[PDB]
Amino acid sequence: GLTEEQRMMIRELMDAQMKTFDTTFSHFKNFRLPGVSREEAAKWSQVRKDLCSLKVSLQLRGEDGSVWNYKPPADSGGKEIFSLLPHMADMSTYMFKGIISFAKVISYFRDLPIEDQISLLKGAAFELCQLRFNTVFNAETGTWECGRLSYCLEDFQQLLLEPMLKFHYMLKKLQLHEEEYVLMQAISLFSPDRPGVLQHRVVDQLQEQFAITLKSYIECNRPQPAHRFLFLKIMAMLTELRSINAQHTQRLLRIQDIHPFATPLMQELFGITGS
Amino acid sequence: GLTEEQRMMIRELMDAQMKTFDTTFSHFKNFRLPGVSREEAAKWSQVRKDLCSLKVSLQLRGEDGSVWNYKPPADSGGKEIFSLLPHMADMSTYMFKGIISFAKVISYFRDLPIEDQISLLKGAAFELCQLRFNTVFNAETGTWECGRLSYCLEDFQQLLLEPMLKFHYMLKKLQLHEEEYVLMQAISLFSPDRPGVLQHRVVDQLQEQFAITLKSYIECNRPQPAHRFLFLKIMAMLTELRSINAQHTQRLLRIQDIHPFATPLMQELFGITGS
Repeated sequence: GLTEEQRMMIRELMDAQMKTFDTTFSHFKNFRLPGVSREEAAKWSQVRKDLCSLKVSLQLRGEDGSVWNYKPPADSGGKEIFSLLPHMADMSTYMFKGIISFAKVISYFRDLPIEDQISLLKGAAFELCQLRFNTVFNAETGTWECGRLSYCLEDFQQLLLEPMLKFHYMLKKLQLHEEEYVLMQAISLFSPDRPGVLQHRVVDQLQEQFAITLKSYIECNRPQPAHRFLFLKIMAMLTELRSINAQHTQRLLRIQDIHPFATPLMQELFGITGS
Repeated sequence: GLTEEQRMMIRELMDAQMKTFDTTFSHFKNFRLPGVSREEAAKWSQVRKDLCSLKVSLQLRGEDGSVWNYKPPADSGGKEIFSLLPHMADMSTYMFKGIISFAKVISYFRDLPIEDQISLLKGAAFELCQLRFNTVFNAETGTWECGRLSYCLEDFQQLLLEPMLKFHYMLKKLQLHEEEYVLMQAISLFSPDRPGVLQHRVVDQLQEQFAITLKSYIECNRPQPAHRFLFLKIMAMLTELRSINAQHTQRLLRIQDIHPFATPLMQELFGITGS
């Protein structure tokens, strides 16, 4: 079974998740909404391809019972493709704060040197955000249900070609427990190979314990023949999520280069100096 | 056939309509939108009944191709029933300006004394607004198509019980010409019996000429057995519209009494002194 140290480990992660994950998105407010050469040319063609990869409609359920719903414009070769960026930036900023709060609560993260905490956060923040959003993703309707907010994917099997969307569908299919999600966040956060990490003899030993715990958890609570190699499937997903993380980092920097949108917190995380 | 003076008459009304009716609602902007005792008690019960009589959903077509759509809240015994009032006030204010511009262009209206112009406008502005909105009303879908804006009625035959809605459906059924609409506006505007009218020996003779012209127009351009007594049907509608005008005046004053919403122009037209 799980050792004591492993039980303590899961308990603290679950506790950090409980304190820092606003699953109802109640405190996400004041967000913005869509209003009512040769080198540069190739930049826009790539930027355009970057944005049309994930098109979502947007719904606001009001506390009174009212419903606002937004349908995005079609690509007509203009700046209409940038309409949902300020809102998306506000949502990700809100999520980043939750992730940062998640890390700071954890003892294994507190005891790390401050320069490594920042390095680890910069490298895994996006990955932890995606892991948290998978928990509220509805694979039956292709919708991220975020409290009063919904993000429904726009119209089939060709949508599953986008690596980000394929990841959410495949991860949802595994039907993970809350403990297994928060362990994935831990393993991703304590990746010893983010750019700038110093105490990576320490971080690597920490990450190995989180993986061992996850493997031990599955073996104790999942005897079904449908959950064989589940641990290895999860670890393969984390590797894919890291790939997706690198893909999106380049996407954002290209978009930001021709059409600024990143919030101060986003700039800090993605190393933008503002100069 | 039509006399010369009658031809001149229709020409000037059509010209005034062409200049002051923004049928595409292009210049209607900066409007507000729904956000994201024993005596008083009976006041609210009446006010609540006044508001639920005409419930509409609201659509914004963006110039980029985007679509915002708003579903109103259900009546839950709170101030949620006042959500669409600021927007409605901005639309009616925009319409009133069009009607005022319509009147000032007309020579028969210019030559009236200034104290009678105000009196006539205060008494007929709402009626002329309704006449203009009937021209953009879609009876097949129960929707007022106002350029990039739509106002669709909320879900049957019981909706036809509301006098305002019954008026729009019945007037639309007559399939009037543009000339016949603008003549209805004239007859309504030059009603000699608005409160405060002085030169009503003059206004009455003016109104009679507009009616005679309308009757003459129909007899010259509508020989079909389906348009028999059409003139009399129209005149009966104008009488009903006057009734509806009085009904809505009381509605507004009750709502305004417990929940202020009227714009400065609306206050001026409905005699509110701001004191």
